[PDB]
Amino acid sequence: SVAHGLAWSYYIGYLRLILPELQARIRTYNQHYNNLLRGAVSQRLYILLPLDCGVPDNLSMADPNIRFRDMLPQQNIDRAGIKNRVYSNSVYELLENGQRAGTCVLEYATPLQTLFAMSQYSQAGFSREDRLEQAKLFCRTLEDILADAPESQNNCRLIAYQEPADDSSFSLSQEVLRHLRQ
Amino acid sequence: SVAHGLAWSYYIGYLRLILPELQARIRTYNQHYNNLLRGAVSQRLYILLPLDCGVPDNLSMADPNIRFRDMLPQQNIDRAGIKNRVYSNSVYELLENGQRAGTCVLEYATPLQTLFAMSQYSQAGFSREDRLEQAKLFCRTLEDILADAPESQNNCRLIAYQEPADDSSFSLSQEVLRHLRQ
Ligand SMILES: Cc1ccc2c(=O)c3cccc(CC(=O)O)c3oc2c1C
Ligand SMILES: Cc1ccc2c(=O)c3cccc(CC(=O)O)c3oc2c1C
Repeated sequence: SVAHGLAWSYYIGYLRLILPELQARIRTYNQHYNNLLRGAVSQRLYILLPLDCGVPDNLSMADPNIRFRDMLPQQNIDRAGIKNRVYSNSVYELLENGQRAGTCVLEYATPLQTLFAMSQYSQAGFSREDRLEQAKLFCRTLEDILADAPESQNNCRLIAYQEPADDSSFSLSQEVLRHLRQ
Repeated sequence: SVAHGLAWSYYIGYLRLILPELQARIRTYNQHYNNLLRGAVSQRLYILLPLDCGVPDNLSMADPNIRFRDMLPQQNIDRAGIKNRVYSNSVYELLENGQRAGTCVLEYATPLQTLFAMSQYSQAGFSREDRLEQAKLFCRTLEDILADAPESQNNCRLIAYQEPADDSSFSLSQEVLRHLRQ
């Protein structure tokens, strides 16, 4: 299935690269946050998985209570055939009742952008119902891969969410804070 | 199918990013090769697609007549949700009868590493015959995507190859030189 390929490629071609040294980067970042009240960043990579159509270009614009703060130190990759690539990860503040309630490394899972594009291009043969079915299966498959994987290690957390078509009351910051608070 | 997901994700998540400015990077690189005898780099990204099992960790070690020379100038990416990533591409010399016969940007298609890993991990449910079938379909599917794609533009060339199980006479440098010479 499409989802099975996307889940394995995202693990092999991203998570496996980025997770092993994530903790050390976070540790380095948190040297500037010895005052806990200034908001040290939490330890995990939180991966957002909106099942519904589209993924926002700008994560912080998804929710007024999620605000971009800055970046972790960069990760240089020189293995698995790739030469000198540099990856970045972003740190966001989560607000609740006007005050910072959490700080974390957040990002959308990129293969959802591929599922979205396939649904737009008719040569992909991919209906909207197919897109949703594969998005769901991508999430399940990736969950299962990570349960086994050596590189996590309490390193990564998937946050999948789907909103009712007729309501816009879902709060992404609240959803992430739920995961943070445990 | 697995291949369909891999082909679309490699287009959306790599080729679409790297191809639009490739020409300009090559032009910049070739400022140091105004003497053609020193070997200016050819214009396309040549993507190697070995269908057989495994992809070499080190492209230049695949063939004594392919030698790594150096890198293009880097490509900074800050769009499609990714913040400040830096990509690189490698320039190789191709030799024939002891002398340089071509110079090009070469790399293996990364989703083949994913197909290889899926064949190694039993939770993937993926036999060796499945792996080959999907590798072939990945190549066909990607070919078809690129035929349409706006970002190439005589920018990219796929070089797929499969060797007989009982013979080791295939020369990768000769195969690439064939494509270069047209
Ligand atoms: C911008 C973009 C869009 C889609 C993918 C993708 O499907 C995809 C699937 C597997 C692995 C990757 C690599 C990554 O997320 O760095 C992928 O990257 C994508 C990227 C970077
Ligand atoms: C090291 C490695 C391994 C596998 C993939 C991959 O399957 C894959 C599939 C689609 C898109 C990408 C992104 C890329 O090649 O930069 C992919 O990247 C991979 C990388 C970088």
